[PDB]
Amino acid sequence: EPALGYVVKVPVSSFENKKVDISDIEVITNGNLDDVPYKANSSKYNYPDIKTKDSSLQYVRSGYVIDGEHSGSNEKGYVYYKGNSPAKELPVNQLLTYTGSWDFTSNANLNNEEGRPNYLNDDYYTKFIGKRVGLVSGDAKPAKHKYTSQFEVDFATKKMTGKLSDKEKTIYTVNADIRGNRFTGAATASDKNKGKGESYNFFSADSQSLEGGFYGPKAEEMAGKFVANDKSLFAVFSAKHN
Repeated sequence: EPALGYVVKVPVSSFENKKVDISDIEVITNGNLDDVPYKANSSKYNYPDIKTKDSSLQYVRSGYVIDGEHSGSNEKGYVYYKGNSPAKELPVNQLLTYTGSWDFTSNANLNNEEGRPNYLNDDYYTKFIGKRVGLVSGDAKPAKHKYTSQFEVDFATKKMTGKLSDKEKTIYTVNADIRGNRFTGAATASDKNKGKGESYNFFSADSQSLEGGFYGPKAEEMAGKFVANDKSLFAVFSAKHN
């Protein structure tokens, strides 16, 4: 089918259901990169936070549509990617490095026992982090968190490796098998320890559902997503060579 992209709603928890996992990954129909998914819902938000559009990309977009000032049981927002012009030619002789970003939303786990932090002024804009609603890459303060993605694509072997990092720290390593202009593969959490409180680690679960495509006539760009095996995270990404 080649979906133009995907998007998920950020999980919202409650006393009745303290744990709410990732679910219902909607497929996007609409390739217009100036169109953000669920833009209409964001009118009501206290602080409409829609990840800004990177001027250097021409065929793909990944980001988030969220309330930057959420509270209580409000809807929080959505995470998505899209792309168009699935690649028809793929560079042959060359080994290409794609560089870009990634974004995510965690699951919601209101359970005090899980150990997620309520209050980290330096780190996030939101309180009760990942508890009342999933944590979104958008809630992080730029001074302490920057989510950058870098992939190595060898079209000869049809292999992809790469890293999803947070500033200087590696968070996931990725491996994919290229198959035409799509790809599939796995993301491996670099830190498997879940920890607690300030050091709590939202990124501890592997994923066998890494899946993306190449975009632009000559695969000048790439974008995809993946879902934690335990349904505790949903990540998207986008990049461009060289």
